[PDB]
Amino acid sequence: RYTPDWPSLDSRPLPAWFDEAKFGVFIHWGVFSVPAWGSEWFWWHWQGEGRPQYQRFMRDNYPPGFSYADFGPQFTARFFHPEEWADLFQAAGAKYVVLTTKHHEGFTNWPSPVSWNWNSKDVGPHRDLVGELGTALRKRNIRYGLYHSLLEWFHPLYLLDKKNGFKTQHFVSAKTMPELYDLVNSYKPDLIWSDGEWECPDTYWNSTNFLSWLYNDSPVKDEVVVNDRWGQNCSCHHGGYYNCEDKFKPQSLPDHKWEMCTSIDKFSWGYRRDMALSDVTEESEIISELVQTVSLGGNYLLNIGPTKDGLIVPIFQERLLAVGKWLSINGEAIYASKPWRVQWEKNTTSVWYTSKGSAVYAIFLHWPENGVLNLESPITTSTTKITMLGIQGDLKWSTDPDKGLFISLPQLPPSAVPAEFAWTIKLTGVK
Amino acid sequence: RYTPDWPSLDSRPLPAWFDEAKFGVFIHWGVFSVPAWGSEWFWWHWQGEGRPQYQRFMRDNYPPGFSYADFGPQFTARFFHPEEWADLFQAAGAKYVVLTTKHHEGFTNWPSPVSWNWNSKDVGPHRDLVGELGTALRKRNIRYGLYHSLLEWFHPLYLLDKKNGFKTQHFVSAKTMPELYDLVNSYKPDLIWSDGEWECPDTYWNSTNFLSWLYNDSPVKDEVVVNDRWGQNCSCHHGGYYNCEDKFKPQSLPDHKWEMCTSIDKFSWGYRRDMALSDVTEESEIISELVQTVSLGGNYLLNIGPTKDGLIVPIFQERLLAVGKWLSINGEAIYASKPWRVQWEKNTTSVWYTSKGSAVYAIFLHWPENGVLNLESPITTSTTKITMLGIQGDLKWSTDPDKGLFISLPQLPPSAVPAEFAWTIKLTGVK
Amino acid sequence: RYTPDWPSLDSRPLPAWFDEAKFGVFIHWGVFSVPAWGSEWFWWHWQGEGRPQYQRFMRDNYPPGFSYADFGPQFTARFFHPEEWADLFQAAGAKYVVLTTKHHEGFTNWPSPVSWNWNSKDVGPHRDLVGELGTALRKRNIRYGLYHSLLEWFHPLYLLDKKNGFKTQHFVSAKTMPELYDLVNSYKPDLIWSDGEWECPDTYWNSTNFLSWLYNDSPVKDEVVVNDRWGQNCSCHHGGYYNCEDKFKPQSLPDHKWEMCTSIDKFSWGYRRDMALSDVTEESEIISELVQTVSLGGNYLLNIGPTKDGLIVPIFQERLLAVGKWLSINGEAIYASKPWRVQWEKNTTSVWYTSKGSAVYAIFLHWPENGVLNLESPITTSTTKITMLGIQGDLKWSTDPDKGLFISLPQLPPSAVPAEFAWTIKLTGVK
Amino acid sequence: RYTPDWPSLDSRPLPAWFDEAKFGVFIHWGVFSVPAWGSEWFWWHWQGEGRPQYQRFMRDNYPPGFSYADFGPQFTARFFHPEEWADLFQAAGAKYVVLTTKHHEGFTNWPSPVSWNWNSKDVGPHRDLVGELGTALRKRNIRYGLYHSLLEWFHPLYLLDKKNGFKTQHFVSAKTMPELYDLVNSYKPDLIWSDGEWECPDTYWNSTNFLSWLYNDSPVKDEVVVNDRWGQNCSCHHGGYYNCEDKFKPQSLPDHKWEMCTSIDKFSWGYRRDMALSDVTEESEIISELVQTVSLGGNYLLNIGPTKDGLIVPIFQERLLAVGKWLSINGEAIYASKPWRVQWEKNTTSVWYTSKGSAVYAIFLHWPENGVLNLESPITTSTTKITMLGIQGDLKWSTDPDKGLFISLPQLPPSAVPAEFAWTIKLTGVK
Ligand SMILES: *[C@@H]1O[C@H](CO)[C@@H](O)[C@H](O)[C@H]1NC(C)=O
Ligand SMILES: *[C@@H]1O[C@H](CO)[C@@H](O)[C@H](O)[C@H]1NC(C)=O
Ligand SMILES: *[C@@H]1O[C@H](CO)[C@@H](O)[C@H](O)[C@H]1NC(C)=O
Ligand SMILES: *[C@@H]1O[C@H](CO)[C@@H](O)[C@H](O)[C@H]1NC(C)=O
Repeated sequence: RYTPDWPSLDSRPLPAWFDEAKFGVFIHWGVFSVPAWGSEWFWWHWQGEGRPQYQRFMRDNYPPGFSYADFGPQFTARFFHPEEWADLFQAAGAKYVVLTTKHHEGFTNWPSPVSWNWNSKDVGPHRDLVGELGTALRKRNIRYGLYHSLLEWFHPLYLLDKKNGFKTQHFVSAKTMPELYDLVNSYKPDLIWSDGEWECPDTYWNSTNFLSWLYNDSPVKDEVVVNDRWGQNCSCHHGGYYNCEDKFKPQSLPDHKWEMCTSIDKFSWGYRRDMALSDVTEESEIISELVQTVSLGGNYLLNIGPTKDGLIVPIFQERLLAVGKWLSINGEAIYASKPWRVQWEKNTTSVWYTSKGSAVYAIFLHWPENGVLNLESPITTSTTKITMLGIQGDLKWSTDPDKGLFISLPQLPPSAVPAEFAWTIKLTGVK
Repeated sequence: RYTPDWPSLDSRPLPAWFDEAKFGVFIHWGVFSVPAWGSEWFWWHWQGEGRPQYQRFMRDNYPPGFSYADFGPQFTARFFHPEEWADLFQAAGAKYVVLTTKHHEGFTNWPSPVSWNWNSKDVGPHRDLVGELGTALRKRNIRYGLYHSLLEWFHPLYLLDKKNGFKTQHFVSAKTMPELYDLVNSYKPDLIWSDGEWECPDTYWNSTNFLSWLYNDSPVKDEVVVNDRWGQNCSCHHGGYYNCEDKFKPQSLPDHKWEMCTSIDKFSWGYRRDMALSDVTEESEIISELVQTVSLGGNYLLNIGPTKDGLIVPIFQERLLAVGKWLSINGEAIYASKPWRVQWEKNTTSVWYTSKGSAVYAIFLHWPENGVLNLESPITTSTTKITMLGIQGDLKWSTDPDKGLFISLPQLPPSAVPAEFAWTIKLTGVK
Repeated sequence: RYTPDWPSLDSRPLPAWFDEAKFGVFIHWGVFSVPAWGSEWFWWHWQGEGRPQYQRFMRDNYPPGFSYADFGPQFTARFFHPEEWADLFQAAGAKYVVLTTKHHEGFTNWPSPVSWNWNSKDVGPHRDLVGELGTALRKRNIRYGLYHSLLEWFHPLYLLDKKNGFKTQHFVSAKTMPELYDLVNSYKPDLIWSDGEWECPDTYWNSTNFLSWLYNDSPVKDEVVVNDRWGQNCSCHHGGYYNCEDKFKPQSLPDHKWEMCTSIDKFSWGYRRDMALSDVTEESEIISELVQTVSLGGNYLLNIGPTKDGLIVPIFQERLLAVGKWLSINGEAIYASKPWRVQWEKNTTSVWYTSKGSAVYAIFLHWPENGVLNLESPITTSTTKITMLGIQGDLKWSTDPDKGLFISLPQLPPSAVPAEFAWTIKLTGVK
Repeated sequence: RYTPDWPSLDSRPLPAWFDEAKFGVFIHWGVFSVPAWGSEWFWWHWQGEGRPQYQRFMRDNYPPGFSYADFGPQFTARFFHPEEWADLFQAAGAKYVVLTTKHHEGFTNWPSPVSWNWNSKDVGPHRDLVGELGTALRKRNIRYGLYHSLLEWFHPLYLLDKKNGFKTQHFVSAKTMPELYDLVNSYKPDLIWSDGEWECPDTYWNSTNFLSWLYNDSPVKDEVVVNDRWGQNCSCHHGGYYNCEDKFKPQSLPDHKWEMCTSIDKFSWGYRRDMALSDVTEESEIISELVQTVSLGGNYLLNIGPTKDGLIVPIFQERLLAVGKWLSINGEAIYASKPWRVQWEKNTTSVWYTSKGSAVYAIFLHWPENGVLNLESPITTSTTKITMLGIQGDLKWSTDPDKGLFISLPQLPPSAVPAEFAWTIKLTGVK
């Protein structure tokens, strides 16, 4: 039992599935995919701020007087195949998939009763995208997360509440709470990814009451996790796990379960038609951030943006499949692992540490030129074995008294290494 | 002061402007003008009943999966000129203009806060049609009426209330009452034309409370009139004036102020692109219904349907201008008139009676072949004068003792009569 | 046998069907119906001259960079019913119908082999409009005329010929002659209405050779008529009949068969969406021009403009049906008639004269106030009878020695006259 | 001087630029990019053969009656930046770029006088794509090739010629020859890539006369090359160089200059919106085919398909940039090289031979596991040096008397090799 206050809500232990999942896939999909230009913040940058480049794009691409709601019918999504998406996510090694159900534009990706003619069923796809994706993911035993944005940029009731100093709660009682309850009662989410909370306190958003209901009387009360974006000054302070800031890259080990959210497109979470090759994050950088995040006790949430036709572009597929290929070899050092006592060597070639049971995994991203890996932190016992995940056969190792351990790496010819950018050394019987 | 009950509300006397206005113009305009096929009931006939002809039209005219909300962006209304509309309505002799602010499709023709992205400001015209038309009409001193449909066919909250036996009032508190209050507080209507009430009792619609507020604390509390469509079994029983049934044609004189609503297009209140010439009501039939309605103490509300571009087609303009030309001659027998003691001769060639002050007007629609008009009802005094509105000069008349009065009509050559289908005889000093 | 020179071609007698037809209907239909703004000269006024109003219309109604060819796919014509058109034309009293097969825009309304992807079959309607209309008209025994514009404003080959001083004939051999031969060999026209000839001499257009082929070896060599627009300085000088100038209104009787072409819309031959009621020619003015044209030995060609959906608007239907109603009464004074020796009274109330056999018809457009019609021209014999077409029964008439004939008109009550704007007096046994 | 016959035309020596260019980029771009489904043969597969899948796609994606020409206005190409394209092609190492000016659909990508309203200037892009791309490529000193398809699937004149047994030449004189002359006189192509010739003999296509004019009196008569697709049975028999069959992979060394044309998308030369990652040719396979083609004395033409918006998708950019990165290291073994006397080792790990001057390059695609490369073919002299292109420093080598040469490869650690899939050994002073 939990009471509608933060000290009680924060005492709820997180279900173990989230910490054992490690890797997840983020999907930013909505009406902003129709312009597919700039970012998913298109509407705010165009009308909220009146940026000249967005106005020029609107002038040169659409008739005068074109409004954002006119994008609604053009969100056809006629090539949407949730089974293909789920197969790709399974091949990528993802253990959970978080889909944006409603972004700051206010367009719900499910038939919301309080979003009539501004949802995916009434206009655009004419489908229940949330339900179809959830069915496809549940058939493959992949955990489901629903991203929900609390605020809406131009919703009249939210604007009225903002004018009133957020003393009234017309928007919260009309749209926010009914939509959250509908999203929880149906589709039975495993994860809730809240957003759009930087403008109002948690008292206005009714976050504590909804969280108490979710933890007490909801159909998913047991195996559900939420992030920290439930109001002003609530980020990285209150909630299940801490997203804190976007693309969070902590230096030291945090004392709370956290998650890193990053996008393959470095300049937009939503799809961009004119994405350059230099705007796509490299597979070496993606695997590197994942290794650092898992080593520091965090979850890795990689974002892709589907097109307005419901397609995932081949470059995103290539990145995801490379991540999955790397994971098919090095998963036992990632999935259901916990941080070690050091988590990285401060004197070697970028070595990070994970631990599972009695096994210690050293994931290194740079192959030493001289062919011997130096590991100062591990303490060798008489039953120490080096494995080099992906290669059958033990490795030669010498324990220097004054210096650290020295592991003789297998000198493999080109086009024979198991992975291409990061390698894992497994140590058994090491303190 | 009025209480929220029908006996108190019905005791409010109607302001005299409505009874003195006589002639009004009805405007059915909305998203249904985009298909412009069948009727303004397109959405219900297509999805509510699944009529094969509407499905065939959708198949042959639009891509598969096309939804009604996809019509929203196509309601461009780029040729809308409210000043031209108001000038035409003034030329037609109309004293009040009633515009549909929101029909059963739920699309509001003003920026309604509770109709986000389903209003004329957010999608389609990108204008405030109600406000622009009201400004244009007020500049010309024409009374303004707002048509509001209580029900919406496919609104999720209305469907939920219908499923619950109309015991809940989610739709009323979410959409209906806020929209009515917004429509009254802004645009300050002179008339409220309610509709969409045949499915629910007046208790569900909160009609008595809204009417008490309108009559007590509203900005238009003095000079406002409402019709009788405020709930089930409320038509022709409760309200300001009685529309009763559409195209109401009573035989005897009603004891309550009433209004006849008729459409120039006999098969649709909304605009139809494939309107035939045989579907357009003739000017002789329009003038005839107006004369009968005014004689029987009623108001005449003639309906036109603008195109999705905001244009009134030349045939509707021709009908309205013919009605205005007839009124420029015979207005003093219509405007600010009251029914006489007979209201029609039961033995002559379709003669109807109006009265203003001491003057009695006999409007006849059939020119007698023999050239003498027989009037049994009037009682002639020694100061009796026959005028024949539109022609200067008295008329010869003989009072038969056993029979009635015989008026010698002016034998005019062709292309010399003032009007073309109905003529007015003015009698002064007649009991 | 005829030689390719004007003196030989002009000696061909016209088939009698054209002179006996009298009344015809002109149809201007094409891609210019899609903008439906300004006139059928939209493309030239917009790009040829760069008029600011057309550029403003393009800016406010279509995305930037929109070209005229982009109008092609929008010419859907999905409500085109040629049987309905032919029934309306039969009801209007039309004896021939002339349809624009290709205007100055170059868009052919039939599958022209030399107009690939710029014809009605390839884009837009996806139909053979010329063939369908011809089939519908031939089923009702209505004569068929094909309007063909020689020039095209922006065709590259025509522009090249114009640059070369019209010394080359690339456009004529590539487009003009093959299209004329295809239009004659198929659809077997009864009439050819040439246009677009004011820029080049008849030598450039190969007019004499095509006309010699048409009169010698064509499938319609016997019953075919052509107008006078076959080159520079060819109008009203060379050809079958003389259109001379548009809306030609001669004062005296011409010595050659001529035709008056006029449009119901006074400011456009093509359809205009924003047509005003004041822009529509009145039925009194239409009947008046027809009476004057037939009296002076001419044919009357009335023009209508269908919408881009293939619909004839109700106002055009009303005008045509009024003309047909007038003709159902006064046809025997029009069809297969010839001009008399006077053709109009120079001292009476606008009386025009036709003659058929021994019968002389006096069509008057103004009803005399005193009720007696004065006719100075006719010479009365002892077997003279006045008929007053539309009314059974002879008329009283007195022959003044010094003055002319005086006919006592029937004093009809209102709503009893046969026609409404023009009346015909039939005289038998009159010199 | 050359005469219009094949023995004279085939005797013309090819300019050296084509043989020294080696690597080129093919661009398939046109109206077929608008559907972006199936292949660039969309129109023929949909209407020519009536394949059920294409009909289903048309039914589910476009309104009924939609025609291929209706795709024309949708070819907006609003993100076309030829400078970016040329920069990418320069970065990819391409020495010539061949753009499709007109495919079998008949849509010309330049303002063709004989393709009015079916060209890129009149509809769609409203630009001269050929001219803009040519300007961008010429600024960077990249050779320009124009792909021209002789036949058009549904052009009426071509169909008429086919019906007549190709005895008439209406299509050739109306469209083919004028378009070829316009494409040569303007844009001054360096290469002509003919296609669409498998249906008619070279006599019908007038190929010999056009080629004699091109080689004698054209502005590009000196430095111009053409392929072998100039008529029936002309492929791989007549012309400048031999494309023979698409994706030609000869086993032995041909005796004539040839070119391999291959597409990154294995199932379409045109862009496909639903391209899968498995449909994209791998960079290892692309580099492998290029090495085999250059070794066997051929040119490598890699094809990409831009979107209807004028964009090259990031996966195509990645492939091209990987090819360019490989070439920045191994270019001196490719550019301006000639085949050696062996061209491949028949007993080693896929070694191919090129030669430049006195230097012999052995390009191997498989790294030997034991680290020593065996080369039987080369004959070692006392001044023999092994270089291993990309690595500074000679290599140890031992000449076995009975066996071949054995080169000690540099044992490089992972993430230190110059290339990733193919390596080049340079031998100096070797017979
Ligand atoms: C907040 O939640 C409480 C408890 O569930 C509820 O009673 C109240 O209606 C909610 N307030 C708003 C503004 O929705
Ligand atoms: C009905 O009106 C009353 C009195 O104004 C108000 O208190 C109540 O909220 C209304 N009920 C609904 C369902 O809107
Ligand atoms: C003109 O007609 C003549 C005679 O039919 C024909 O020989 C010639 O080809 C035509 N000229 C052009 C320019 O079409
Ligand atoms: C073929 O080329 C010859 C020589 O240039 C030319 O005279 C002839 O017109 C051409 N034939 C066709 C069918 O274009």
